[PDB]
Amino acid sequence: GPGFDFAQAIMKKNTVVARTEKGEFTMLGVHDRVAVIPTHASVGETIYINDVETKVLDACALRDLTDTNLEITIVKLDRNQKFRDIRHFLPRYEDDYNDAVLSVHTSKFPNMYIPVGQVTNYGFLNLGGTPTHRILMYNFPTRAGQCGGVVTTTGKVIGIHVGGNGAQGFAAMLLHSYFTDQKHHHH
Ligand SMILES: *[C@@H](CC(=O)OCC)[C@H](C[C@@H]1CCNC1=O)NC(=O)[C@@H](CC(=O)[C@@H](NC(=O)c1cc(C)on1)C(C)C)Cc1ccc(F)cc1
Repeated sequence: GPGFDFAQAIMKKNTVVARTEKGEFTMLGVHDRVAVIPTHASVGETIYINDVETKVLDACALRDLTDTNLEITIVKLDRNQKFRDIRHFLPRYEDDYNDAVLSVHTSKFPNMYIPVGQVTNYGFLNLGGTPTHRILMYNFPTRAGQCGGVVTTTGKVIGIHVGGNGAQGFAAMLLHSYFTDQKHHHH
């Protein structure tokens, strides 16, 4: 069936509740003190992590070479815990997937799992009026409150939930090359 065991292990060790002025989001920690959150969360220079106020040391809203929103923001956080390194679970390329799980960790839903079915490489999405690329699509009625939710299949962390129209759900891709270790003035 769906990979519930895999999704649970990712939730246990690699998720936190993140809270900005836009609300609460599931936040996936990727490695060391680096995590991801939907760009719509509007991260500033501090963020609440599990209700603890935390300095945001770096924040990078990803865009592609067309200067189009990818809806992923990568954050570096000032906190003592290191995240388990899950980069080796990230896909190398764009792909479609079978029988994925969407996993939420918020104050309202401290852990909840939703089998979303098949996931297709959707591409372009007008996301609440912002053009966005690299989007994954599932036919599941996802809802407000699930943004940031982790999308997995066994062995792979493939996206974070960012949108939905009452019939389909949409995730922003996570690619392995987003998190590899030059000299760049990026602000
Ligand atoms: C998650 C965030 C949340 O709860 O509110 C953030 C303040 C939310 C999940 C969806 C809400 C309804 N169902 C969901 O799964 N994400 C959003 O609200 C983004 C906006 C949307 O999802 C819109 N949907 C679409 O634009 C759309 C287009 C198509 C083909 O299908 N759906 C609304 C109709 C909900 C938030 C967002 C992200 C990026 C932006 F630039 C603007 C807004």
